[PDB]
Amino acid sequence: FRKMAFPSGKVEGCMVQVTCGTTTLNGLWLDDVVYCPRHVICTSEDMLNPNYEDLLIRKSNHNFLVQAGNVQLRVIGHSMQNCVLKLKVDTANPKTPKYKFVRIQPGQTFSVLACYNGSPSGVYQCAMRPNFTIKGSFLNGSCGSVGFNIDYDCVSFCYMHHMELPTGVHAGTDLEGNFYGPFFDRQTAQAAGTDTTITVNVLAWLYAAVINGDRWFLNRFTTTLNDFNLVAMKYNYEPLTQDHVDILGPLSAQTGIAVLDMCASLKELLQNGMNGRTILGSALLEDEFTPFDVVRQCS
Amino acid sequence: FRKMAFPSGKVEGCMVQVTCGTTTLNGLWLDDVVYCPRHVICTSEDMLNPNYEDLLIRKSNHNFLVQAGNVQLRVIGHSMQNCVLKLKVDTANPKTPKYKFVRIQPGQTFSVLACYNGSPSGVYQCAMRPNFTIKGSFLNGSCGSVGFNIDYDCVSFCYMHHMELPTGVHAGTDLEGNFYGPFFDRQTAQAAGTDTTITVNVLAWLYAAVINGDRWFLNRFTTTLNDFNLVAMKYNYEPLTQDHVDILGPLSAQTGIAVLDMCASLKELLQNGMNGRTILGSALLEDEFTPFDVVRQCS
Ligand SMILES: CC(C)(C)c1ccc(N(C(=O)c2c[nH]cn2)[C@@H](C(=O)NC2CCCCC2)c2cccnc2)cc1
Ligand SMILES: CC(C)(C)c1ccc(N(C(=O)c2c[nH]cn2)[C@@H](C(=O)NC2CCCCC2)c2cccnc2)cc1
Repeated sequence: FRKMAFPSGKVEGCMVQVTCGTTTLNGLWLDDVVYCPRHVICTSEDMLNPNYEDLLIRKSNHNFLVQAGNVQLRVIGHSMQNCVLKLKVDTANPKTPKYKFVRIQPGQTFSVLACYNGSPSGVYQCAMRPNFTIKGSFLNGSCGSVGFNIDYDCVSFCYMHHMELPTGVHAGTDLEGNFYGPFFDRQTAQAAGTDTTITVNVLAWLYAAVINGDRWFLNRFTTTLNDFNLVAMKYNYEPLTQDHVDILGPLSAQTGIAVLDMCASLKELLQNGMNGRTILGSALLEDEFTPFDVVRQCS
Repeated sequence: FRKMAFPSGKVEGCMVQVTCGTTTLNGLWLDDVVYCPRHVICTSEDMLNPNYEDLLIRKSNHNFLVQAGNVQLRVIGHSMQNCVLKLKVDTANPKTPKYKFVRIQPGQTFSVLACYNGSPSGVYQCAMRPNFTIKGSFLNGSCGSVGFNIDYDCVSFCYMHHMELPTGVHAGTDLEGNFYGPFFDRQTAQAAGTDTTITVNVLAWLYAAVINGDRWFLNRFTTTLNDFNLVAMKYNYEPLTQDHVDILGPLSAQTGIAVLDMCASLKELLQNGMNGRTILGSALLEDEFTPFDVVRQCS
């Protein structure tokens, strides 16, 4: 049972290189618009406290070099929507898929197509942390890489990568340019909140374990949501809601283990540890699989 | 630091559905040939001890339904190469990429494009175990899914999925139809050998840990290859060769830690365990990252 990403083909045909002066990063080319982080227009003397409106005034269309594979797209307009730059180009991307722009919820997962110089390099599955960071694998110049989900034939873009925090986690925006979390595209001290564990996701992964025959942690007990949440909050776990219980229903039905029964199992795992046993080959509780992810991978 | 797969777009345009009677699985459509496991021509009364030559004699071109997305390809010929069926169709795939067929080495990794009914569902990174099994995430009907690597603009196909063993690991062939390992496409008792740990890959992952700031396991000591291998063999680790040392050179140079110094660190980790510490967020030693994988993800 593995971290599984969505096939990336629909996204690969949209990645382009965007250069502004000495700075190169990635852009997303949909119809006749290229989306990319606005901090591409920054210089090192601007990065500490940029005035992006003023910086964008100083730019002309010819200060933006956009390359698709190895064809130069002509920028014919440029504008700023919150923290994303929109570069209007004179050609529509013929490989534009059907798409929507979505803002996701903490705890939800998505696939990341990690790119450098406009070229895809890898694909992996990510979760949006409760504190709106992502624990990504991104090097310098990965800015403009996007996170996405696929539903039927439609790509739902939910994340554009912007920056690393000095703690090594990553921050970015939705495709309308609004940051996830309290972060800003400037080189200043920025703390993420305390990170917590996504309780509903750990429960889904214990169900995945049961589905795959790892059952040693099941116990006879049950619990109430209220008494579970009282314990969970001592171990830095997000509260479990009735909506979360309803969301776990399919996994409960497939295994015949009630949600509050699995909650009792998670409660004793927290209070006792694993005693050197593993679950699904891990010695830690995994929280980056949603209930949907588990159902898809096990159905 | 994550399990990262290659972008899958070049492979997605090659996946088709292949039905023979009640059996549906996946095929790979390259130029005017569809490759798929030959056991698609089996019935339940054939599965225990199939005579594939005789079974293929009984088939006609019209017993093979091949669907690309939702277009029916006309099979105009059929033949068997070891354990893969080659269905000649009357159209060339216009999305055929540049490709080669390669047979990989135990310990090497590849990306898997997991498919059902000819449609991509997910992509993940895999390793070929020392005993020529793969620990994949494959459900029923995943047969015909392929594993691949990308070099420059060329897809190197190395694996076609065939079957699950009752132990839950997976077996398959190269794209010329030769099984990896001692396995056969028949429903009989088949044991994989004892599985061992890919030593050079664990060393690469400790380097990845050092590159990412996890350094607690470094010690002052060094060792010889011979004395390392004497210990390693007690813990079910593959022998480390001079070729493996040379392969680890770039990682040694980037970190300034000699290979035999890291070998001394791995030797004490084996003899002492981790004392509840983790490395790269794992409490177990990870062996499915090659030195190449680490260099790519950290460069
Ligand atoms: C101008 C602004 C907003 C401060 C900025 C500066 C640099 C970048 N980083 C580019 O690599 C990069 C930038 N432009 C082209 N490449 C990197 C980045 O975030 N370092 C941060 C380090 C802490 C202090 C602030 C910046 C980066 C590294 C690894 C993974 N992701 C991104 C992103 C934003
Ligand atoms: C005919 C032959 C060679 C014995 C065979 C039979 C079934 C399949 N399996 C198909 O799912 C399938 C077959 N044809 C269409 N779908 C599955 C499979 O291997 N069960 C094995 C279980 C142990 C005993 C032998 C078969 C499968 C499940 C999960 C992931 N991977 C494959 C593969 C090969």
